[PDB]
Amino acid sequence: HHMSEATLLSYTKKLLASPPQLSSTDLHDALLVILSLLQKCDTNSDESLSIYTKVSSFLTALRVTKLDHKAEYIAEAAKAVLRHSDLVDLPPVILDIVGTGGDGQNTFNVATSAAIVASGIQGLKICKHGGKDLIGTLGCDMFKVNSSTVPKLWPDNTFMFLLAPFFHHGMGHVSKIRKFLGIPTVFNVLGPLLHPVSHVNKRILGVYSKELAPEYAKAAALVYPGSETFIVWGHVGLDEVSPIGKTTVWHIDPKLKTFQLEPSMFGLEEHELSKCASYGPKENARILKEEVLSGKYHLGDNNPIYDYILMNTAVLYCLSQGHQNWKEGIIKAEESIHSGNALRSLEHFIDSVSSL
Amino acid sequence: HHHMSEATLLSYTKKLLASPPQLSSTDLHDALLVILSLLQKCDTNSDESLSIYTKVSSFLTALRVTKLDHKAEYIAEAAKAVLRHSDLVDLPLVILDIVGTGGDGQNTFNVATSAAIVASGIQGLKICKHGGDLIGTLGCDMFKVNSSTVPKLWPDNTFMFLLAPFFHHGMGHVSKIRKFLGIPTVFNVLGPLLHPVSHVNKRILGVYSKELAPEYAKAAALVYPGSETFIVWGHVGLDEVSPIGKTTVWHIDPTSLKTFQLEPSMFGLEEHELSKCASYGPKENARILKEEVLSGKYHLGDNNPIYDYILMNTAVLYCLSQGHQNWKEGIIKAEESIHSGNALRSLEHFIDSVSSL
Ligand SMILES: [Mg+2]
Ligand SMILES: [Mg+2]
Repeated sequence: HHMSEATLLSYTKKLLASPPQLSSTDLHDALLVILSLLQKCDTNSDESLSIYTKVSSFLTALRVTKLDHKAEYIAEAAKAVLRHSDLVDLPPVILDIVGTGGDGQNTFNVATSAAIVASGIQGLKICKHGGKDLIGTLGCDMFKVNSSTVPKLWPDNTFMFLLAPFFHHGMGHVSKIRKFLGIPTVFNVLGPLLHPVSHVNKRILGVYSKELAPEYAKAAALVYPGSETFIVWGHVGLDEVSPIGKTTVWHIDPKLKTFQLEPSMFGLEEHELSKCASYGPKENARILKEEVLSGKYHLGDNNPIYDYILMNTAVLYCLSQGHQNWKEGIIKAEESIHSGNALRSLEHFIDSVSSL
Repeated sequence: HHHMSEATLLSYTKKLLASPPQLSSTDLHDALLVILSLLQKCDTNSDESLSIYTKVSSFLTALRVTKLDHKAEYIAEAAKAVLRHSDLVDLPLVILDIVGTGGDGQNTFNVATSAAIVASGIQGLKICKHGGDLIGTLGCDMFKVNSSTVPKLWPDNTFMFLLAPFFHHGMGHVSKIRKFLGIPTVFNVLGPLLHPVSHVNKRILGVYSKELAPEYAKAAALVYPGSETFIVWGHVGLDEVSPIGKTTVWHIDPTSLKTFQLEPSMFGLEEHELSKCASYGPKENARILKEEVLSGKYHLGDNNPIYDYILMNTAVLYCLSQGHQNWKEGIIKAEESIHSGNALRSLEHFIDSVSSL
């Protein structure tokens, strides 16, 4: 039996060596062992204490060596977790927007909001992956969107949402030990790299750390070799295009290119993070539906959430078209809202899911 | 909210994740007090118990990877935190110990306990050996030797053995998670620093590595400020004075960092491979020590490997005790302790004292 505490311990001892002897493929194998062992831990037995002790030890040693912030290790970790996932089988620019989280900022769900707005723009198709429940609260049974139903939804939907917990069963096995650990681990950066639809060909991936971002760009290129990718880090410490101060962008186009964004480049005022707060999924959904997708606010209203969504939508648009015309992105975003195209795109998805 | 909490322990782990780590030696002391409180209060099969083991594992593993737990001030603060959960011996106002850290991966004969017994038969020496099973198997219950009974045994014993688990309740609390971890942690180097009798004057402290030795010398001076101390490392990779090749000694002389080299030829002994000085198990080791050594069956010049191994380590204890490096005189004194019957008598007197408890 290779999938044992003994095997995991041999991987941890490699991390304790000077210098460490754990390869990127060793981390892949270690994570398969960890996902096998954690499935046996259904009680607070002494066997569970022993397994949690060894899994804690391995993930903490990885973090201290910082190998879990190296592109090749991140890619191998994503690959291991995906062995426990449902993958979508499918027979045009298709985009995702998602962040790592871990910035501790409590900001509005701009990822799902901007994904919906971008999906109203002619020639854009959005397959947004993420979540822990914004769309969930708009009378949509998100459990119905799964490996068997995505192919059926695909052809007639400009917008789709895939709820990560329904695909990534491996991420479910580590949920309790991650909470107990209280420290970041390799698991904190895997979410964006686990998209179960291979047809996505461009994405924005937010990251919590300036230090992590360039290795994360390289990881994204390894996990998503087809994809043109923006990695984004807000200088205030934000896994998003920030509504306040500057954002750095690392650009992968299949060279690591870099540029910088600030709200003035979009013709927007700055808004403190306090003004772009999250209210949790139910109220975030209501704001999005009743204040934003309804057309109640416009460019020039200086409404913080509306502006935050418009800006991130503009970046998605410019990414989709291969240019940096940020103000044209704002125009297309504003049009998607005020034409009714954004709302009709979301309603088509919600209807399509209800019909299943 | 409370200081003794998972939240406090997590704050210390996060300090170890910083570049460079921000955990001070006094932080490690406090972290160990937290760990020992969390583990003492553990509710069996609770969700809290599983979270606690997760956070304690995390902290001790992060510490080991940073290697802060092998710096003198950290080792000493860690020993001092553990001792806050120990029973120290209170006695009324030359006494030696001999012990190794272990972790040399060498399953060699228990020369520390053996040499402690032979040295105890030398007139003018008193041995208070602390550690640990060999002494268990000789017909005295070591569980009877505790902080309350050492004062009773003290006055009329030339030899005592103190079994660490009956003093160090804090070491007891981490025993299970140490087994589950399966990796070395700070705990693996604390044993020699936890002697509960402050009256010990001098000691040999073996260490498993050359790298640890100089930091361990500084830690031992902090933990045992009164004590003249030999830190010893056998070049073959041994926390003992090696019966093959050279041993380095780091000499803590608080009257006066001096280091010197030992080899068996300096004692008038042939070298013996570690394979001829193996541990045959605690029952069988007790029989060898009692029937081959303390009986006087073997002599100096017979080149019996385990006998010579014991005789050399005894001679180092003796020279340490007297403030000289006349290693061959230490051998003469060790030889006489055996062949007079003094060594055996010292042992049997301690066994009889413990039995009477
Ligand atoms: Mg975010
Ligand atoms: Mg040893």
